[PDB]
Amino acid sequence: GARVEDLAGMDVFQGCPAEGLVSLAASVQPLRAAAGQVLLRQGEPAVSFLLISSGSAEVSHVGDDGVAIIARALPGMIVGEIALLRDSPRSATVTTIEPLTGWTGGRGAFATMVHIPGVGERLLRTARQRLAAFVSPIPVRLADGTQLMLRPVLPGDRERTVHGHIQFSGETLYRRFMSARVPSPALMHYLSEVDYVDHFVWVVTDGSDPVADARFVRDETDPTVAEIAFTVADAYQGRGIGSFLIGALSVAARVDGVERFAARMLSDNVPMRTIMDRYGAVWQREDVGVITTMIDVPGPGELSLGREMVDQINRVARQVIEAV
Ligand SMILES: CC(=O)SCCNC(=O)CCNC(=O)[C@H](O)C(C)(C)COP(=O)(O)OP(=O)(O)OC[C@H]1O[C@@H](n2cnc3c(N)ncnc32)[C@H](O)[C@@H]1OP(=O)(O)O
Ligand SMILES: Nc1ncnc2c1ncn2[C@@H]1O[C@@H]2COP(=O)(O)O[C@H]2[C@H]1O
Repeated sequence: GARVEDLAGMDVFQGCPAEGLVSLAASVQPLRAAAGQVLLRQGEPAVSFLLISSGSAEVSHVGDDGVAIIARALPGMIVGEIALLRDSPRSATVTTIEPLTGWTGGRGAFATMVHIPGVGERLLRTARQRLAAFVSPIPVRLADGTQLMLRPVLPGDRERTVHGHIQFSGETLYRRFMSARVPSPALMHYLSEVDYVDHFVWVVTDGSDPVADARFVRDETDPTVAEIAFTVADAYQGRGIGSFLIGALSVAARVDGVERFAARMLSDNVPMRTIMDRYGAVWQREDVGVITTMIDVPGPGELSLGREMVDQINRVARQVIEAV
C-alpha cells in the first residue's frame, strides 16, 4: 500500500495523527493513469475511490437541462467518494488531463476512512460543496424586469467576487461588516466555504456574477435558532432582492430545522429593519448604535413568493442539504 506519509498530505487528512492512518495506508493500492483516461463515468455503479497524489482531472456533470457542468480534481483531493457516501451511482465523469498518480481503495478501505476521527465530517462537507455546483440555478424576475438567478453559494464565489466587476461600496461593507475596508481573504473563505447544514448561504447572480447573498448560521447552544445576514451590491439595492432573499432563506431554514431567525444591525439601517418588520420584528437596543431582533421563520402562505417559486427553492435547498 502507501506510506502513512503519503496520505498525510491529502486535504481530508490534515491534522490527523499518524496512528489513525495505518490500516488505510496499508490497504490502499497504487494507481497510475495516462493523460486523457476516463477514471469514472456518470451514472455508473461505484466500487472505488481515489486519492490524487499528482496530476489532475476534469470533472463533468450533465444536468437535467442537458448542460455539462465542469470542474477540476487536483493533487491532494479525493475523487469517487460521493457515490460511496450515498450508495448511489457516479455523479460525474472524471477524465485525466495529464498523467495522474495516486492511491485507490474499495468499500472496505472507505469504511476505515470514514471512521477516522474528523474525516467523515470533512468528506460530507466537501461532497456538499461539490454537489452544490450541479444545482440548476433558479431564475428570478424582479418587479422592474431584471432577470437574475438564485443558487447556493460555492467556494469559487470568493474568487468571482474579488475579481468581478460588481461593486460593493465602502458604505455597503460598513453596513454589513461594521467596517468599510475590503473583506480579508480569511473572512471571504469563511463566507464562501460552508457545510450547508449549520451555515447555509444563498447567492443571487446576474446569471454569471454574484450580486447578493443571504446566510444563516445556526446557534451553537440552541440548534433551532440561527443568525442571519444579507448583502446586496449597490447598483442592485432597492429592487426587491433583499425582500426576496429573506423568503428564500426561510425556505432553506425550514429544511434545516431552523425555527427562529436572530438579526443585528445598525440602528440606521432602514431597509433591513423594514424587511424584518414584515415578519413581526420587535426591536431591542443591543450595543450603542446597534439593534437586535428575533423572529419566527415564516411558515406556509405567509411568504409572498408563490408556490412554484417556493417549490423550486425547497427542492434546491434539499438537494444540497440532504444529498449525503
Ligand atoms: C441582519 C443583517 O443582515 S444587517 C446588514 C444588512 N446588509 C447591509 O446593510 C449592506 C448594504 N445594504 C444591502 O445589502 C441591502 O440594501 C439590504 C440587504 C439592506 C436590503 O435589500 P434590498 O434589496 O436593498 O431591499 P429591498 O429592495 O428588497 O427593499 C427592502 C424593504 O425596505 C424598503 N426600501 C427599499 N429601499 C429603501 C431605502 N433606500 N430606505 C429605506 N427603505 C427602503 C422596501 O420597501 C422594502 O420593503 P418590503 O419588504 O415591504 O418590500
Ligand atoms: N464540483 C466538483 N468538483 C470536484 N470534484 C467533483 C465535483 N463534483 C463531483 N466531483 C467528483 O467526481 C466524482 C464522480 O463520482 P462520485 O459521485 O462517486 O464522486 C465524485 C466526486 O469525487
